[PDB]
Amino acid sequence: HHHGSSLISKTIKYDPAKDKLITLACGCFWGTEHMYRKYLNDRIVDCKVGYANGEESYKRVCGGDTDFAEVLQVSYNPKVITLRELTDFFFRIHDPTTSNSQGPKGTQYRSGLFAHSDADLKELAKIKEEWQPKWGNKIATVIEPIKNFYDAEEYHQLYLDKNPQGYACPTHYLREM
Amino acid sequence: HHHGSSLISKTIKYDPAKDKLITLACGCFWGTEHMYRKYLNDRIVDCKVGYANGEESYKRVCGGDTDFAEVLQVSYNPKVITLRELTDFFFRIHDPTTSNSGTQYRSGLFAHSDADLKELAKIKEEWQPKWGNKIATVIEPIKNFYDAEEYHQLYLDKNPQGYACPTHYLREM
Repeated sequence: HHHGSSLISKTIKYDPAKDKLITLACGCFWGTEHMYRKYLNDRIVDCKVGYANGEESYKRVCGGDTDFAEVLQVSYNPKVITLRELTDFFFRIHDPTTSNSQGPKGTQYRSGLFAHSDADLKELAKIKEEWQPKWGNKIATVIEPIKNFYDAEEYHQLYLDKNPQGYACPTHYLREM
Repeated sequence: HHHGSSLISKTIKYDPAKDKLITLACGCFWGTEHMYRKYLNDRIVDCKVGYANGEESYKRVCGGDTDFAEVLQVSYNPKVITLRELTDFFFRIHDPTTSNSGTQYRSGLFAHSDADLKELAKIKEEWQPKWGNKIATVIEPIKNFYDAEEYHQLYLDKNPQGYACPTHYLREM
C-alpha cells in the first residue's frame, strides 16, 4: 500500500503514536546491537538488526543489492531518550571518520545514518557537524533518507538464491545446512 | 610464571579440573559472541571476546600486530558439550572458505593443547567436502590472548578515539 511498511522491521516493537525510528550503520550489526543493548536497553523500546539502504544523492551484499549496509534499527520514545542522545552514542561507539572508511572493498560496513523523516535528516546533519571538531579527522558518515530495511533473517531468506550456506556472506548467522 | 596464564581471558569462568578452552575466529567478535550465547549458552560454561594470534596483511589490528584476530574464547565442560560439537557449530555460522573473501576477521581456530590441535585439523578435514574442499580456516596453537578491553588499553594507549579500529567500543570523548 506504499505507506512505508518496507522501511520498518517486521518484528520490532513500535507504536507510531508514541515512538520514532532511527536506523544506524556503524560496522557489523551484532556489534551495534551489543552496544545499544549494553548501554541503553532500559531506555529504548526495541532494536533489530538487518540490512538497509538509502536514497542516494559492484559486489552484492549477502546476495542482495550492492548498496545494502549492516544496520541496527532502533525504536524509541522521544520522551524517554532523544534522537540527539542516540546519535551522540552512535558517534562514540565507532570511528566515523575516513580513517575507518572502506578502502581496502566491503561497503556493507560503512558509517551511515538512515533517517525516517525529513525533519530527522536535518537534525542528524546538524549533529554530525557538531561532532566534527571532536573527531577532527573528516567524518565519513553518510546521512540519507531510508529506502529499504529488511530484518536480517528475512533478508537471508529473500536472497537465498541457490546459496543456502551463504558463501561470500561475511555476516554471522546459522546457515541452513 | 610462564605457565600460559596469558592465554586465558582474565574474566572468564574456567576451572582446569573439569573445563577446557577453545578460542574461535569467524568474524567480528560481537557476532561470534551473539551466536554462541543465542544457541549454546546453556551448554557452555562462559565465553569472552578478545584478540588472539597463534604460532603460524600489512594493516595493524587496532594498533597491534597484523596477525591478531577478533575471537571468542569459550570455556566448556567436555561432559556437557564436546569440542567437535562446538566446532561443528563454528562451521555453520560463517563462510570459512576463500569466497569470504581486514584479516582480523579471518576464519581460525586457536587450540590450547597439542591434542586439540590434532583433533581440530581432523574435524576441518572432515568438513571439507561440505564446504567444497575450500575451507580456509587456520588451525594454530594459541600464542596470545587479550580481553578486548585489555588489548585496547595496551595498543591504543595514545589513541583513546580508536582511529582506524573497526571494533565497536565506547570511546571516552
